[PDB]
Amino acid sequence: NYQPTPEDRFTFGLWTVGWQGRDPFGDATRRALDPVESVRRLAELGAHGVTFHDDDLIPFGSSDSEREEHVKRFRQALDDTGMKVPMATTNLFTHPVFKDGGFTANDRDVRRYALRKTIRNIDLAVELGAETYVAWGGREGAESGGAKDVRDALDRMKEAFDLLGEYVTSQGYDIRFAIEPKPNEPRGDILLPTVGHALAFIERLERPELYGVNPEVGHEQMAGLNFPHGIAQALWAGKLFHIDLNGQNGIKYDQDLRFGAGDLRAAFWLVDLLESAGYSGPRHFDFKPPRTEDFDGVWASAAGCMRNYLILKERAAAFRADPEVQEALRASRLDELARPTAADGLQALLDDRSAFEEFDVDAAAARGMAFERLDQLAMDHLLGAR
Amino acid sequence: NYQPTPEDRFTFGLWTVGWQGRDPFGDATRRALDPVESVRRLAELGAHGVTFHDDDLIPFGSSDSEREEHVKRFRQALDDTGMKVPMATTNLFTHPVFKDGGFTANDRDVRRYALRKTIRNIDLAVELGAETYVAWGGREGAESGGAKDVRDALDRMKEAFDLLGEYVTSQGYDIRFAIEPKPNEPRGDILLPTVGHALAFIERLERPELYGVNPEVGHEQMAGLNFPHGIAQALWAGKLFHIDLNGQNGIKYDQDLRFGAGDLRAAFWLVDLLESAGYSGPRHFDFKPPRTEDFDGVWASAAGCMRNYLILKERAAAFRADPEVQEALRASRLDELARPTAADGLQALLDDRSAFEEFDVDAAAARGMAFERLDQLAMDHLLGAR
Amino acid sequence: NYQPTPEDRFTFGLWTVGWQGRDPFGDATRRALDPVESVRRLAELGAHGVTFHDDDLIPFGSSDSEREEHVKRFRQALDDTGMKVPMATTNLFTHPVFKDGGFTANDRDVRRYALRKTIRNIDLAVELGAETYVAWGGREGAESGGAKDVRDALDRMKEAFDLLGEYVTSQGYDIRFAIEPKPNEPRGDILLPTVGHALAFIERLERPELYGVNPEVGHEQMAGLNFPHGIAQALWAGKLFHIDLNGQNGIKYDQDLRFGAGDLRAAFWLVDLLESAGYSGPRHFDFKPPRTEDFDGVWASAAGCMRNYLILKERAAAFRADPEVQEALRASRLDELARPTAADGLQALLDDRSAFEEFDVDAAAARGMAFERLDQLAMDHLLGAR
Amino acid sequence: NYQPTPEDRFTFGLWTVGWQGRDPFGDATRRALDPVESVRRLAELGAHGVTFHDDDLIPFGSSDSEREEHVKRFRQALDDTGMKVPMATTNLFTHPVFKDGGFTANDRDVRRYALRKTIRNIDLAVELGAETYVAWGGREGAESGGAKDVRDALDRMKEAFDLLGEYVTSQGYDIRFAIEPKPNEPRGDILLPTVGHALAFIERLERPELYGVNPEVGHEQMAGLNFPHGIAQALWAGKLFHIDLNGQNGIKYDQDLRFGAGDLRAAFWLVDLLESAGYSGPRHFDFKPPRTEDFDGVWASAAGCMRNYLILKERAAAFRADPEVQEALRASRLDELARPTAADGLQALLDDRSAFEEFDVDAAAARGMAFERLDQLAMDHLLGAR
Ligand SMILES: OC[C@H]1O[C@@H](O)[C@H](O)[C@@H](O)[C@@H]1O
Ligand SMILES: OC[C@H]1O[C@@H](O)[C@H](O)[C@@H](O)[C@@H]1O
Ligand SMILES: OC[C@H]1O[C@@H](O)[C@H](O)[C@@H](O)[C@@H]1O
Ligand SMILES: OC[C@H]1O[C@@H](O)[C@H](O)[C@@H](O)[C@@H]1O
Ligand SMILES: [Mg+2]
Ligand SMILES: [Mg+2]
Ligand SMILES: [Mg+2]
Ligand SMILES: [Mg+2]
Ligand SMILES: [Mn+2]
Ligand SMILES: [Mn+2]
Ligand SMILES: [Mn+2]
Ligand SMILES: [Mn+2]
Repeated sequence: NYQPTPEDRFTFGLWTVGWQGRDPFGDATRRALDPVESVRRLAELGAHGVTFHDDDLIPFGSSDSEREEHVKRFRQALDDTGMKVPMATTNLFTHPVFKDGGFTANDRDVRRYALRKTIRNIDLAVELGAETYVAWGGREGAESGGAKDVRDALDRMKEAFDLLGEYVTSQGYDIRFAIEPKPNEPRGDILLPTVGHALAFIERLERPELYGVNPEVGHEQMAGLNFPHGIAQALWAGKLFHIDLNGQNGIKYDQDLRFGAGDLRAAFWLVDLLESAGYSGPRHFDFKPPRTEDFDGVWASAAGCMRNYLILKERAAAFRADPEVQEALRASRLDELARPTAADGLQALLDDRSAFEEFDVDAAAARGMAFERLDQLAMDHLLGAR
Repeated sequence: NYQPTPEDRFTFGLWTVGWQGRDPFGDATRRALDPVESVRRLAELGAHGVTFHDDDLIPFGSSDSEREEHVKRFRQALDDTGMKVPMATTNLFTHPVFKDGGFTANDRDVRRYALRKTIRNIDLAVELGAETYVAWGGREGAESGGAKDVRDALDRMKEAFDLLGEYVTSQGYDIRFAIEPKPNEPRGDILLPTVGHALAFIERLERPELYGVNPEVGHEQMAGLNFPHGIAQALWAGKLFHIDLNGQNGIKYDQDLRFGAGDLRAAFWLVDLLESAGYSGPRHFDFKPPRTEDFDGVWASAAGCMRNYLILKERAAAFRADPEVQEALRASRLDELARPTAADGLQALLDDRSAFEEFDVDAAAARGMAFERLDQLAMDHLLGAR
Repeated sequence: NYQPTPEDRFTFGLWTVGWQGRDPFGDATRRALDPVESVRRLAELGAHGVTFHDDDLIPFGSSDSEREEHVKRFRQALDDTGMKVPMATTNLFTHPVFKDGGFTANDRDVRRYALRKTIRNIDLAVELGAETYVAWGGREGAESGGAKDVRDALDRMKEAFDLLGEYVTSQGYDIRFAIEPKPNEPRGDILLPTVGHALAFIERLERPELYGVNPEVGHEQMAGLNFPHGIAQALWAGKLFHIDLNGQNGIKYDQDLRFGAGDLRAAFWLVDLLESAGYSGPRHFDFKPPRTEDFDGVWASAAGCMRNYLILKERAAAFRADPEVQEALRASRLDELARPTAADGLQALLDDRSAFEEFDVDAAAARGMAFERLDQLAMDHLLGAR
Repeated sequence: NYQPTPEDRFTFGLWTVGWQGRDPFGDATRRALDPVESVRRLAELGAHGVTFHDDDLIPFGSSDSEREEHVKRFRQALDDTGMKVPMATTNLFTHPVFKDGGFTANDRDVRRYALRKTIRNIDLAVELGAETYVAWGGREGAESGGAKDVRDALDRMKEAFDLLGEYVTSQGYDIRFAIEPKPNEPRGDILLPTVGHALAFIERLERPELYGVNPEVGHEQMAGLNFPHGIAQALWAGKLFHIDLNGQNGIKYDQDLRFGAGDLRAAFWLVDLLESAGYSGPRHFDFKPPRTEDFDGVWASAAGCMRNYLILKERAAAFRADPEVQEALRASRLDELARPTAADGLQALLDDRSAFEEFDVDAAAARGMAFERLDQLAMDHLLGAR
């Protein structure tokens, strides 16, 4: 039952199953994973491919020699499995040099360094087949109000992403960028804290068509926002280039639970949206097997990410396919929602007396929305109780 | 001390000092205010002007006759005081007809009604001198996931705001629009939940130059976001057409405390930003005197809004003017933040070996940001302890 | 399927299905319900009984005459249905007189009034069969720090509940009290904000055995707390006298969605706990049919409360009954958790060298908890995917 | 100005100024501190003393030999400075062995190990002068609902703290225990998540008089609770044995900013309470100099903790001492709050017709609380604007 296959486009970061378990209050509980072993174990679980930070694949400060061997091993692992690399990203957060950010560090030389580090990995990403290069500004932010002039920092961020856009256009690369928003942690407040903020920022960039969002379930939920809604806005904008899936129990530290845990109902409405909107990008899991687990639990947890998506996909598909649900949708006027409000135009609307002077407001007010019955149908389907 | 004057551009909604105290669990504790009395009492407190929902000024369902007398009284009150009306807005939330929204109700006739109601008040707003017409989609949203197709709802919202833009362009009006974001309440999740989401949405509108944001201190804080940061992003985008000021104690129901209460430090960093960025629009207070107060407390609470802004303005101005602070700002490299990261261009950056190959990363990493000393200087100033 | 029967002990407040839909930003969308009609419609849905605030049953300021007719009608409705009244409570929040609280108002005469109002309804509750009298201090609190001396207010609250305890002991009543915690709303912060705070407070009361908690799913979740955990602590303390069930989507205004909505997984772990711990009190639904609904949706929403509990009860029972789950429970050492840590006593523990000097820490550290596999089994069961 | 002296009873954990800056997404930015250097630098800043986890002072797995030298060096540093050690605690969270908790690990041998580790450090704490031994159950909890039977875990926690109580009674030690609550992180939900929960739990212990709370500003605020209120409840209960001070910006990861940052107004109301209630225990700072800082910033940040307390203490003292404030307090009936509600007893209250039958409810309802004017006086004082 619910066995993932490569056509489900499930991908995992190297840093996910590879997470060693060091948290703010704790030492590592698992040994470091050879990226080659992760490629194989993930392929045996049915995954479509893998993603990486530069520093996951090539340890920081590697010689050109050692860099080459690390890439070669990895490429060989991709060969014998067919594993794809749809996305890659830069580690602009771990090293002490980035303690005040990468692209928006107050120190200018750190900003130039960040760009060179990113540009080097773009090349590697493009060679491996990456279609999206993700930017997560984990360190772009502040704990205190005087430490960052946010308008100047937005200048520096626009200038960085404008340079990366100019670079990929000069190389004729096909790769596109996706900003991964996060509201906070490890900075007190992170710039571009939500999907909305990243989407707005992209529109001031020089080549906005090159940039989209990589939203993460848990990150929007850390601001208490509705992740299915934010995704619909990203899709509405045409900017859902990529997506990070995982679990989060409300507003607290970034948990990165396996997808399906955390807000289960939101997970259902999310899968329902991706599937019914025809999202065709990677279903990427940016999660962490809890440090309570050993390696067996790491792989069970990763298997759980895909299984929960597949179960949810089946419940949503049956929900939409149900005639009582289709009848409930009309009863709640979801079909009227898709109708243009005034396709007769402004002037016709201004003269329409049934739109104001003769609008029976109390009759329209007394029409129940029948939202609760529709939602119990969704609940019944989610729980298999139909 | 700290006495507000009209040049401080402090404005209040009729619905603020006029709030009667009915909350979800409680009946009203104060009698309804005559809008004329509010105009006068606010002018006697030093306010610049007032704002209104249509339904604050003209009770719902008024005859053309009674509408005229309500407007005439109001206009006379503005005459004898000089009170301005910089902003007006539509009540698309109180009446039962809007229980599923205005511009994005599933019922199409309610959507057309909402537009006619808005368009009627636009005319009145323009006649009274309003420069901004605010849209707050309080009812645009859902409590459950199946009740609203968010992409279709975004279609309906874009079509509504496109029609309002077409209307004001046809009348040659000067007024501009400002979306007032709110993440939730009274809907479980409200569309365009934050400043970011509203800014992004505006860029898909047909005449984006006509639309900006009216951010509210408390609303961004209900998503746990940094209001001074979101404001800097709005200013960076050129979209801070208007601003709502008040207090909020973290993530919970919309409190609308008087400005200064709630997150005091955020209030300081906010005033510091508006003043140093040269914001020149209204300092509008969308707050509610707590229902524990009588009319004396209503007016003391409103006076508190302006007083706290003025005290904070003086502390921030002294903070910036302090030489130790200017020295602390350089010590934290805030001046380096304003410098272009790579004004020598992409190619020069690619060949700069001091940007990567010869970048001493450990030396840059060991340079402390001196952020804590700068913040204690800000704290010392805020508390008058210098 | 999943049809509730009186033996399921489902109860509803009069104020739940009877909620008219007035919220902070909105007028009522439904007409007021005759309490008699609610008793009948709820009995036809399979409910065990009803609960009430005094002011739900007898309108405020009723003559002794009119009070009598309202009680008589109600008692007749209970007769022809067999509906029980397991719990009643006082409205110490709606009337303007309680704007600063009931038992902890700063005004002493309001405090004495609150007690008389409560004591009058205790009598009525006891006559109707109530076993629990619930106290919700909705108005006990403050928006600002100087407005309430919290230690003095705790004195006044202890003195109130001590008087109610002295009253029920003098009348020889069997009824017991249950404090219903809420962290905020409509006050900025409410005293005894969580289950923990109420449990602690009870231990300083004069007859602690008379007092327990009435925890509400949504209220603990408004503080971001784990409701199943808090319930286990209440059960552990022997104080789960009663329970309020409903849905809440994280930290925001009190939503009071129907049980099952909001945090579905928490709902599952809750039902799993009540059932496996043998809770035998009322399954009380303190929810609100969203104001988008008409009367048909009110009753569908109420039916949804019971249906979701019953579905969840079946999933949890099957989860516990599953041999793979019982094997997973042992694999995660849940059975070792029930074992006394040192039943050999302090001295034996002090001399046990396998407890410290010869404890192989790295071997114990390398034993995975197998928590993820256990949780996917729970997920599989919840979703019917076994 | 505002220079701390030992009589201010300011203490710091070794792990605070000693925090190296490793966070979930980042490597350390500062070198490890010699505990001896920290004792001296803190004494030069005016601190009263220091606190430690066992593993801060003696590195894990130290020989009896090396343990002795580490303790000897430390004791010598305390000698030449006069620095006190008022509190010590056990590290039951860092080592991988504690990944599922200490006292409530599912593995029984880990639970016995935890107790032996705690008991060993109790001895050392008592020898150094510690009056409070703090328990922080950082790892007591779960990420998923099936992983922890919370009632069994409460059994194991009561049995652990009962054994520690039996141990200190057998040795005739004077030291008392203080539970340090935290709602979450690093576990998804931590047992005894708030002050309320810990206070309640203490009352089921065998010798409750030996146990109090060590509340942390930021931890209650991570549940969105009012820290000054929770402290008043702890004081009301007689259980404020100790207190952790720091800053937190709302509901998010545990920030541990320096005291004064985060919720400044709450900091003011906190100092106002500790001082006016006559708290005489340590003012302990459990904070972390942000990893952006070098060693100069570490010490400036620590100096900021004490300075902000001292500034706030002066503002609160002047607030209380102000005659307009004392007049405002009476105007808001804070003096009536301290009066017994019904010292005439139950029967007199039952017969008092001015308490119900002849209570003019509308007159009492129309008396404003004058809370806003009182709060602006507090604000004016806090900002030095009087
Ligand atoms: O940089 C991209 C990735 O970095 C990871 O370390 C973080 O956990 C993710 O939030 C992000 O997707
Ligand atoms: O519609 C504009 C205004 O409506 C008011 O009722 C709400 O309180 C505000 O959020 C908003 O500024
Ligand atoms: O007073 C008891 C009840 O009052 C109701 O109005 C509130 O909604 C509930 O929180 C509470 O259970
Ligand atoms: O164990 C006591 C201390 O441990 C520290 O590591 C944590 O940061 C604190 O929350 C706690 O006060
Ligand atoms: Mg991510
Ligand atoms: Mg507003
Ligand atoms: Mg309730
Ligand atoms: Mg602590
Ligand atoms: Mn994450
Ligand atoms: Mn608001
Ligand atoms: Mn509720
Ligand atoms: Mn902390």
